[PDB]
Amino acid sequence: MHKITLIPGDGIGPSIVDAAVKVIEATGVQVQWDTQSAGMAAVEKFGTPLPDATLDSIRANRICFKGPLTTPVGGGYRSVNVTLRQALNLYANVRPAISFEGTDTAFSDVNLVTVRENTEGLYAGIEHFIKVDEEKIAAESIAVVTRKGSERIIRYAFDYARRARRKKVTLVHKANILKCTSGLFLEIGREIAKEYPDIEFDDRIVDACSMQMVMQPQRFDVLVTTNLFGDILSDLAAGLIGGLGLTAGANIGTDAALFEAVHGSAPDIADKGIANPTAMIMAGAMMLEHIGEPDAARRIERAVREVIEDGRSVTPDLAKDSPCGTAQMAEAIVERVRQ
Amino acid sequence: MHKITLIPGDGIGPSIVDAAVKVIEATGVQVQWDTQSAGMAAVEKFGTPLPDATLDSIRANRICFKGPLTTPVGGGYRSVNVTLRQALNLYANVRPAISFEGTDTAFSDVNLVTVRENTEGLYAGIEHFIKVDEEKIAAESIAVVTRKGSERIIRYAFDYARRARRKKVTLVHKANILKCTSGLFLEIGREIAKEYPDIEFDDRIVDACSMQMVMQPQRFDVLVTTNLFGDILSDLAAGLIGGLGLTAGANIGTDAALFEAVHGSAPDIADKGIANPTAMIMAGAMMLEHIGEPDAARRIERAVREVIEDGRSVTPDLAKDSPCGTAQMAEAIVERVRQ
Ligand SMILES: NC(=O)c1ccc[n+]([C@@H]2O[C@H](COP(=O)([O-])OP(=O)(O)OC[C@H]3O[C@@H](n4cnc5c(N)ncnc54)[C@H](O)[C@@H]3O)[C@@H](O)[C@H]2O)c1
Ligand SMILES: NC(=O)c1ccc[n+]([C@@H]2O[C@H](COP(=O)([O-])OP(=O)(O)OC[C@H]3O[C@@H](n4cnc5c(N)ncnc54)[C@H](O)[C@@H]3O)[C@@H](O)[C@H]2O)c1
Repeated sequence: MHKITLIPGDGIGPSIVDAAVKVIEATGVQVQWDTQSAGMAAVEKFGTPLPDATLDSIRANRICFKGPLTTPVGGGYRSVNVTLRQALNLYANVRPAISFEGTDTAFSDVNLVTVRENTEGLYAGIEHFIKVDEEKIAAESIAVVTRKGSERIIRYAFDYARRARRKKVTLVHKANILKCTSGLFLEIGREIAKEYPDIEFDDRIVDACSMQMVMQPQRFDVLVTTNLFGDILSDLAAGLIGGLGLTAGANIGTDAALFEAVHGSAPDIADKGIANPTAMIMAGAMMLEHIGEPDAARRIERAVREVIEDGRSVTPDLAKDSPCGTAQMAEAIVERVRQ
Repeated sequence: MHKITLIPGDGIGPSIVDAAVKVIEATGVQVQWDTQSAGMAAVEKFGTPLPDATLDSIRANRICFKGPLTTPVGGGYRSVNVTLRQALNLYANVRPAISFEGTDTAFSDVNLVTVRENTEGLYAGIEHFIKVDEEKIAAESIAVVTRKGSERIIRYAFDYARRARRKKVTLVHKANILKCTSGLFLEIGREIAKEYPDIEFDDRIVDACSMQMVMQPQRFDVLVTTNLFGDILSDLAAGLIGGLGLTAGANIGTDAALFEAVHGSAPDIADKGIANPTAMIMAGAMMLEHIGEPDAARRIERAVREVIEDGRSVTPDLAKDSPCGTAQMAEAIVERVRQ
């Protein structure tokens, strides 16, 4: 009933994606998986980080379930995650951070959603060295903000607030220093907020906002922000609710959608069989909800929450004393899905 | 003994700076204050955000004590804080975050120092709109990284780690996406680390680093990073130890130094008399240490810690339990300094 492109990815990717596929299949939803390669795995196998066939598959299916993809630091290929977002026009990156009962966290009542502009800003891919012959004397990177990109991400945030019965959108910016890019984003946000008098609207400078998230994250409902600030703030929120092992993100465009964990390929624990699969499984729930399987999505989320509240078959990031591994935690979630 | 340029600043600035001055004088250190105006106050009084006389005074005295300065969002004058840092070549922004016994915080053992590049990156002041006639269709902002700016900030971080007997420098970057600017910063840091084999060296991508700071700030020692990332991370750290009301920063160049609170002018509580003066007082401590008054600095810090640990004369940001105002807390600290 559903044909979905499946990208196992790099590092801990293949294990957690395996786990998530098992959990999805436990719900009874019918999925034809279209397995494709990307990232470092594809570099190793096909000599390119993004085979044409992978992108063709996503453009045909319109739905993609993607494990984490390694991006090299300081050189090498540009992020395949970013290329995918831009090639498929997945302009909204929606990252819920909602507390899980039972976590060893200072807070237990976090309930926020980050809506991150997903196609431009400091992710435009525009940079250069300033060189004399072969000597690098400086470097520059260009952040790009368009009127039309800002309009769609901010309207997405307000529409989402309505659809989710949330009450407030907070626009996060650095418009005192970045008067042009951040300033244009903020000005457009104030402009669009008047179209949504049912929704409260305020704005915060990103550094004060980070302090406030650490001290009282309960203040936040929907956050809307640009690409890099969204990346940072959503990882902060993940930390608040118990780690990157827990949090998922939906990359939404008008014609396509790609679901993934927020975290990366975790090279420090690759092949050790201990990665928390919760984030990938929650990405599965979000994907199921998007494609019109809300009951299966709710059962997955309830099963994850029950297993984490019980606390006996969870990975070491969640319980340090007597933990199990990726596969055992996933099997516990499969059993709760079936009950 | 010491002639110091004094800038009361904006919003809560004048009250907290007043508090700090009293505490400094309670130590017995001899200060000739050279009062000058900057920021919005100067706009209102002199029609310019940075009178020439203010800059002349700082370049004559080489030491400046500066309350928070308002910067307008989306337009208006460029940050006077940034202009001062750049005009005086104050390339190192040093921000300690060390837990205060008695705070209502998840952690009690945070002990880290952020070393933020203070003159370039996304604070270079290079931006533009893309317009057709008067219609803004897009905007761009340019981050600038130079070889020599990176070299000097990273060497400052290692030298500071040695001088302070700290054991690890962590360089924070986004070099997977910002391959040219962040990538050059990272590459230079790796080269310079080999000049300091006594100092432990690693690197973190900024979003994972934010997650790690909220979950486990004890892993961090000295952080070295670029301008915007340093701003965001140091405010995160301020949150971890109990708020912006507590944390101070030193802007260091070879020929001058400017000491300030990390927080801003706090317009939401300006003129309410409730702002926490701790951050400004700690900025005074850092200033006293810099100008060769370490015992007075240590006495100020001890007095602040005693007053916060006691908890009876503290401002509402620390406890809305039995709260007092700015002037209370300052008098309590003066009395403690003064035994
Ligand atoms: N969109 C995604 O594909 C994704 C997101 C972020 C990082 N990136 C890529 O991942 C690579 C590694 O980056 P990084 O080390 O800074 O970030 P990371 O997310 O891989 O790791 C950060 C920390 O979280 C831990 N880890 C994250 N997943 C968690 C769970 N599943 N298990 C419990 N611990 C887990 C890691 O062990 C590590 O200590 C980079 O090449 C980066 O480009 C990909
Ligand atoms: N002077 C510089 O170092 C710099 C520092 C940051 C902000 N700026 C300027 O300050 C203005 C306000 O910015 P903002 O609102 O995002 O940040 P802010 O620091 O002024 O306020 C953030 C929050 O922290 C609280 N506040 C900060 N000072 C603390 C005080 N000592 N104790 C109790 N209240 C605390 C405020 O009430 C507010 O709720 C802006 O114009 C900004 O450019 C000054």
